[PDB]
Amino acid sequence: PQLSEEQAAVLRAVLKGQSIFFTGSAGTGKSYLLKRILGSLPPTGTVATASTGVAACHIGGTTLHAFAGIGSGQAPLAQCVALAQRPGVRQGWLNCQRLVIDEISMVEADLFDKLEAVARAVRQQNKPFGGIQLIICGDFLQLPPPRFCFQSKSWKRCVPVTLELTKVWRQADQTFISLLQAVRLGRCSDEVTRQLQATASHKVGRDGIVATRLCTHQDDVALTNERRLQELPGKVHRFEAMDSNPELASTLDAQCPVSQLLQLKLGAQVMLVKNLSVSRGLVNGARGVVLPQVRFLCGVTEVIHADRWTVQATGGQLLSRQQLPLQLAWAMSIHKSQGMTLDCVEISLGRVFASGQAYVALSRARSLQGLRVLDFDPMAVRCDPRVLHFYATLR
Ligand SMILES: Nc1ncnc2c1ncn2[C@@H]1O[C@H](COP(=O)(O)OP(=O)(O)O)[C@@H](O)[C@H]1O
Ligand code: ALF
Repeated sequence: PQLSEEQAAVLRAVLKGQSIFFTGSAGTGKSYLLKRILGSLPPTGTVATASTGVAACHIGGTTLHAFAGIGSGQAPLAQCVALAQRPGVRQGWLNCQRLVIDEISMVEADLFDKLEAVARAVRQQNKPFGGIQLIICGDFLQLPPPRFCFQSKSWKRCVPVTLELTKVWRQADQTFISLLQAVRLGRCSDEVTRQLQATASHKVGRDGIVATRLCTHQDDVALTNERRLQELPGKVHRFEAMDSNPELASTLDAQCPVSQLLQLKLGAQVMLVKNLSVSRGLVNGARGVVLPQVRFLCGVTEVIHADRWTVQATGGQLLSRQQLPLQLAWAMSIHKSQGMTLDCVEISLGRVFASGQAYVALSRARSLQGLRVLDFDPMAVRCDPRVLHFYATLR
């Protein structure tokens, strides 16, 4: 699939060597562009960062928290930069010349400046960002973190030239497309409440697949995913294989998407993966076992295997977990649901409020039939922060 003109504008400018921030509608094409950029930019200098576990596996690796070798905190630059200045953190900090980032919406502001001086102090250069080709990407109308990074003082002073993307590539029908922006900008008519309310009835989930529901908080999804599991009668089959070399919670927590324990039963809904398939990106599925041999849509069932999820712990050092790429569907968490293109989802709008959670949830659904909104979006669902002002001064 050839790139749009809007996209290829970004490609050439990063190839030029310029720090370039570009933003885009949910499904603008943003994160696919970095797939071409990372293929375009040359190993040895590129780091492939992001702000969640799930954002880094879509792209390359490393989750900012991890790569920087720090975890925000009230440690001034001093401890931070000294914590930045151990081996693995340094050696990796020094060699990079182009630092891609993704899902910048989530990174707090203070993290940026603290990350900022840290980048300079290690490299010793007093260029804007330690003189890194600093690529950035994300949409601030999706999930917040307060104080997004553009409020940070390093921002703009890093000299990023702001670019924009349009023509949403994920949803084909303009009727659905026009919907999200109405929600995105925080504007709800009935023709922004009734198209969906109408839909609530839908049946979603082709064959054996079920609607992967989305939730406001992480705990419900932990419970709701599992309650369904114990309910399903059959072989427990909870093999897992948390084969982590140390005994550290953080590696399987932040910096990778894994749970140490994968209680995969006989027929519960297994969703997501690690891409690396011509026909299977990150879609939900289930089937019989012999080695899960899981069937998702597309009608493609093959045998699934566990791999390596390399991580850099804080203060240097590398821990790695070796678990299966799959995770339990049934109810995906919404904050973990950025950077996702989900064919079939279902969400309850009514108690799910936060400058974005509305937008972010539905927008991750290709076509309207997949989206299984529930409780009427009686306005209030669509809340907004007035960050639109920043996108508004983008004359
Ligand atoms: N230039 C392009 N060529 C092919 N597919 C694209 C392009 N731009 C966007 N897409 C589609 O958009 C999806 C990725 O959406 P993306 O913009 O990365 O999500 P988000 O905007 O939420 O980060 C992919 O499935 C891909 O097929
Ligand atoms: F803006 Al995105 F996944 F990068 F919705």
